[PDB]
Amino acid sequence: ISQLANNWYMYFTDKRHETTGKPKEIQDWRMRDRLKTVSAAIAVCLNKLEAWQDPTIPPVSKALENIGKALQSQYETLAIRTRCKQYLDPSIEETKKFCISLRRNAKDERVLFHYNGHGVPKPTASGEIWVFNKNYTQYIPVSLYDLQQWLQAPTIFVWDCSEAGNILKNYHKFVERHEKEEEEQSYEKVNFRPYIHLAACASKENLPTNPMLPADLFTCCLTTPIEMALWFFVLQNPLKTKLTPERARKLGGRLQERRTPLGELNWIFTAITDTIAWTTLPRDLFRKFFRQDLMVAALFRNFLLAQRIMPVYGCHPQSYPELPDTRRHPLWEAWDHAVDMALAQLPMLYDYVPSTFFTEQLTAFEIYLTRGDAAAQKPPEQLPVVLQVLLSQQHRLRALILLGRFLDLGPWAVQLALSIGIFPYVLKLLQSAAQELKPVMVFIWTRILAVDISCQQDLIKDNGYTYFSSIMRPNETIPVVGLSVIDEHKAMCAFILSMLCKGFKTGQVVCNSTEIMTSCLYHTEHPDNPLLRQWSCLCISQLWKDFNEAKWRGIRENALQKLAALARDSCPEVRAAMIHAMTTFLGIPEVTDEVARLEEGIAWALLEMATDGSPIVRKELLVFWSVFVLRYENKFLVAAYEQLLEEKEYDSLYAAIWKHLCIMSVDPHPEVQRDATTIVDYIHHALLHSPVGTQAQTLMDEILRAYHVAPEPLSPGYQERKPTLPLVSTFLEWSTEYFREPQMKTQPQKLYARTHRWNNQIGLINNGTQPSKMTFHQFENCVAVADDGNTITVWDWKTNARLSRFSNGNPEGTKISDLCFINEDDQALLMTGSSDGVIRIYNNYDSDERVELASAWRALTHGMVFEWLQVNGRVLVAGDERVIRIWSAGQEICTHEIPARSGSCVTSLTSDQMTGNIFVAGFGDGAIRVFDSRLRPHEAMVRKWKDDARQWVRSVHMQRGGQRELLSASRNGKISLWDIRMDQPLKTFQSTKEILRTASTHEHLPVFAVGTSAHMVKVFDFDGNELTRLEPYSNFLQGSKASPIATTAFHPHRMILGCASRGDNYISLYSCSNERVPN
Repeated sequence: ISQLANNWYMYFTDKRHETTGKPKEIQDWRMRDRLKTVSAAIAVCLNKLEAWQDPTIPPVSKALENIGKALQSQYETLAIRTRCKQYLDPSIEETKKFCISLRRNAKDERVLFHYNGHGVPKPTASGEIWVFNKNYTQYIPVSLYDLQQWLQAPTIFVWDCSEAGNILKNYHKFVERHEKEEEEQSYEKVNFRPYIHLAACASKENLPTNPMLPADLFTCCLTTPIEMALWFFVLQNPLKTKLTPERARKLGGRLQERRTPLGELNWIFTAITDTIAWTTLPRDLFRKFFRQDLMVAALFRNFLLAQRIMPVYGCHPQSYPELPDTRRHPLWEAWDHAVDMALAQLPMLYDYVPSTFFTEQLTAFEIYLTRGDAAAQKPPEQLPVVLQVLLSQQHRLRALILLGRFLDLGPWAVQLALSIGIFPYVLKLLQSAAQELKPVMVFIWTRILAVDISCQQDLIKDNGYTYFSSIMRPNETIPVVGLSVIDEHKAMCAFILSMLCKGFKTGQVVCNSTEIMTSCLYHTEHPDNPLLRQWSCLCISQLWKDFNEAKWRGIRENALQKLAALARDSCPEVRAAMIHAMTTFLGIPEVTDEVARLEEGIAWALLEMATDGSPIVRKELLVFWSVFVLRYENKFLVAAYEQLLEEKEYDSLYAAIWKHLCIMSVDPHPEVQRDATTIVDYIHHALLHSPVGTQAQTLMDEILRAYHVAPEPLSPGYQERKPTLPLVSTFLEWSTEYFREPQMKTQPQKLYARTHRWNNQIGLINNGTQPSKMTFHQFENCVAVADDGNTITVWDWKTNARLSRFSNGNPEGTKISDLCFINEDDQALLMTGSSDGVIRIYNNYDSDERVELASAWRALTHGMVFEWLQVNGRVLVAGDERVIRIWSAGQEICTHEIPARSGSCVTSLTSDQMTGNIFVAGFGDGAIRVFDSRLRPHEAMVRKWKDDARQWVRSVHMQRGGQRELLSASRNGKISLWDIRMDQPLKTFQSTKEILRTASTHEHLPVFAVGTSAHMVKVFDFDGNELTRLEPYSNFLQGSKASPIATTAFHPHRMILGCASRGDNYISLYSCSNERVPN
């Protein structure tokens, strides 16, 4: 009962049964417009402090030189690519010279023009700005038109002057002149198109004046933001620190070392400003300005600080792409905190104490995931901070885990992460030696590749293949760390590598240099991970798809044999994957004797698999044979002709393949039938157009020499065409969906019925045609009714609803042998066995138009009876063959095949529904045989009983659930009750003198019934005595022998009994009334 309490699954509700092929894709995210800012001109004009330098020092020209060099270094530290020149009190001639020079040196690339107008007068409310004159005496203006003719194509403008706003106003018209001007002309235009402005003041404001403030304030913001922010903080919070603003500036550390107070502050600043922008403006602008170029983004980021600081002291800065004001974004408070604490730690010779900002922010991200709008795909606020953290040796682990959880949400989150800029970080981390990361890295990369396979390129170039191959090696044990809920550890590596080789020959080559193939082959052989086996086969399939050196490598490691081992694997998805590996292998162009020998061996090995129960697998087999038939078309034409001639009078392998192709052109699953027919039809249309007109003749020669009533349902997603053969395989595209879907988240009552009289007609149902068989749902109030021929009706015996009517799809002249409800707990489905040997199972039995066909397979090869074990996940099928087959609904393969000894047929079966182990079959010669599944075949025979009268066994029931009670009715009427151990029947008594058509047994109540040959059903107790005799309403008179009872069916729990006679199609329902039995 430990096994019994562990193995009790449900058996036809997997992705491979609610679909069979992929249903229904990313939006652009990478950075194409990659253009650098190459060079910078820093024009200062002067003659409050500047550039952290005191002017007015007795070497005044030396101070004016230092103000230049300071600005040069300050700009160089923002975007070290840009080369920067400073120009000190320039003459207008000099300015035109360098501007034209700048635009020549940076042909087509962005350029920075900085302007410091402290010593000259304010720009006029025209385009003109002021310079010095040659001789360094007078102030000359410079109109924008001339400047634009110097600084033509992409440019950034920095204006540290008063009334800068006017410069922005009248710049647009001066452009439109040039634009039309340059449009007037046959030569190449001058573009003027991409210009960007950053100004300190608005139209009419004035740069501030008071001391405790430098003159170059906006320059301070945009070129030394951390020092300026520390300074500004000491001004605004002097009661938090007893420091000079001059001293905060000189905070110990280094800007590009996050480990020092200053560097940490810089990093926190970057995170805060980045998220501020991410929040307050749309993705378009965010990506175009804060992600395109280092210099541009640096200045916009620092311009957010400018937006915060400048209006404290008057003017409000402007910017050509106009950004919202951003002044009071709440994150600034965090900044102040992070600043305060850092300043609080300014001793000197002790360990520095990092600001908690980052772990606090990641915790905010965690909560964002755990609830709320994350399900509604509102973008997280923290994401840029998480990206920032990925650097931190300290916090990167939690950041990565949270990122993984974010990406698990679905494809949209991968899209979002990619566009914010996750990609380079997760490429860089592939270099880290830390084994903590490896599993998180694997998960992240699978979720990325599953939604944008172009990354396969970068991964191959940045040596990712070695990272994941090393993780997948057979002896490699990876440390589980964190909330690594995912147990599918290496199989993800297999999937990653498969995607590295999908398309992408260069990936196929690189990976064939490595040990990948060998590891995949190893995982095929050794047990316990089905996903790993699957994706190892898929990896092989993609590893050699059109790469000959890889196919030869596989042969060198006998890949083909190791793959053919899996022909009978536990898991159908593995079987399909293996078939797809073989189908890709087919193709070696030099068709040597060796090569066709190998491919014939393949086809031989897979020939076995034509019988397995999984339509997924048979569909892949037909794909493989599509390809294989095209390869050897000649052999198949000869075999197809052969079979025609051998049907008229009515090379070995190819005949068997053709035979199974024809068989599968009737496979009951519609998709399998469709594929198999199209193959056969292609070969026939090639045999006619072959140099054999004999064909058309022989084909025509052979041609000359209560059914189909309701709609038959079809497998989910079935298409409809209006044949080009080589068949498209959907199995990889389907298999890779897994990594786009989330993966982390009553004794007294017995004696009532033993006494009372079953005469109470609870209901009467008018079926379509005369019922053959029926069965009752354990819990739901519905009854399934199989007609004569191919029809099924599902009624609600309370309210007589007719929940559904659909046709079982039997061929004409074949009836339905039994019905089972399976998975009666939580997802009920309907089984049907057809005399022709096919089992079908239906997914939404209780709804019309919503009814699907989950699976369907031919259970008997060359009617039938079948018993369903839910405990065991088993279908025992016996028929006119000398074998009782046992199919595992778990594997969809015929797990066992026991031989029944009798040359006579098997007429019915049962087993105990709780151990699921031993079953009993009645036979046509009167015999009854009990077998145990556990044993050897040929020793499974455990007990033979043999009717002396040698009379057909109508039925045999083991009502487990109720009691250890085994009952067998005979055609003549003797009803024996056996103990499986002992030699003799416990009891045995006649039920009717006339012929016994039906014999039901109730599962819990100790009562059974028999339908007699003359329109009567007698309901007996297990001790012989009859609890009632009954005649179900019919048009044929009293005991008219022209309507023998066709079926008798107990409800499993309720005290109900159902009857249907032959002539009528009325299903009568009875239950106990208040009379007793005289007894």
